[PDB]
Amino acid sequence: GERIIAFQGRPGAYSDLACRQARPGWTTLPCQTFAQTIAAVHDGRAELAMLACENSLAGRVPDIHALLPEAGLFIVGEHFQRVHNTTRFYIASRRPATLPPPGPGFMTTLLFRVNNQPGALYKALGGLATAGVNMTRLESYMLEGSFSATQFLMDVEGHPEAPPLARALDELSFFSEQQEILGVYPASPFRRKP
Amino acid sequence: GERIIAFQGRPGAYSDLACRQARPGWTTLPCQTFAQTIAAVHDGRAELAMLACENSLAGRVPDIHALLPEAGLFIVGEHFQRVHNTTRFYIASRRPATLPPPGPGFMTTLLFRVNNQPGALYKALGGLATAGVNMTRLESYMLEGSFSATQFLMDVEGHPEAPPLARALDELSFFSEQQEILGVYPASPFRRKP
Ligand SMILES: N[C@@H](Cc1ccccc1)C(=O)O
Ligand SMILES: N[C@@H](Cc1ccccc1)C(=O)O
Repeated sequence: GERIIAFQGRPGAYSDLACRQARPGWTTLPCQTFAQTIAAVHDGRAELAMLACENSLAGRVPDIHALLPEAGLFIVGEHFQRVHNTTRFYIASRRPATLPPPGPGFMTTLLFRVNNQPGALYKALGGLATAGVNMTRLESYMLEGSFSATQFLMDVEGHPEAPPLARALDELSFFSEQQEILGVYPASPFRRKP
Repeated sequence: GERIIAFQGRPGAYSDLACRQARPGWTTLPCQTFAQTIAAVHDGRAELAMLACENSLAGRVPDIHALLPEAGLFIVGEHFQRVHNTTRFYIASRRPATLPPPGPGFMTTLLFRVNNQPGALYKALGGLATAGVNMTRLESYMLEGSFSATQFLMDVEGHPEAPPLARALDELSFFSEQQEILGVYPASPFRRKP
């Protein structure tokens, strides 16, 4: 799949344009569904997938919390497209052997679980607060067939192998289970545009 | 609109099935879009709308954070449907004159904003933890054209006029902006033994 990026939709669509902006040069592979987009990467028909993840006003985005780790994928980038509604996307590859070399400008997406008791999330976030680490996304998910715990996806500033994030995530681990890095990637300059 | 419930999708869809489960004997009103679904309730073509909100495995749901309050709607119920995957839905009406009467067995859905600074969410959740209040959903959203604050949706056990939630919500108002009760409704028996 070298230099192919899959997206959900048709040629010329906004998602196609997003691919062409985010990954110049690359050949885009239109797919009808989210599952097909992830399959193309899993199966080697494409190197990357472009997945819508947030909208500022309106939209339906795929829920990736289960499917993306099941497919063995990993987030290597983000993209913002302002159409105003702003659509944010994740860019995902097959899982790399190593994380990017640490330095400035990174963000991290992770998954973790906490139990369904008051203050459970709060205890897991305490290290981040004390370390002065800024989060930028947090979303809860039901567990199938259970209400005794909740899964979370979190986007957070920094790189997991560097301060200040590393020590803060050590504390999150103390008060959660099933901690998994779903991506490490450069934060878009869109976030700092005047 | 009396005894009519609108949903997004084609007839026969899982949302249609959810309507038949949740409101037996009601007439269902298929709508192509999310905007059309909420408009039907706003405009009086339907008394309720069935809106998908979460999936345990996978799915696409409408993002309600902006359009639902704009349409003057209020969440009066929840529903769960098992299809390997569980889909949860909100059931929304035109905003009532008064909240439901305080009593046992309620949950509350709210919106609020916090600043994009470390520990801002953590400070807002401290009161709920101190009060022994259990949350069951939390989801962040982007504000259009600003990265200085983040919008949240929260589902929490209790009724806003009854302890322990009442005092906790009062505290939350000193740690957030634009705090809004979006719904107060019975917790489904699906969370216990249905
Ligand atoms: N950035 C703020 C608010 C926030 C929390 C979590 C997700 C998104 C925003 C914080 O880290 O507390
Ligand atoms: N119920 C736990 C975990 C949780 C937090 C937020 C949303 C969903 C679950 C708490 O209140 O801390």
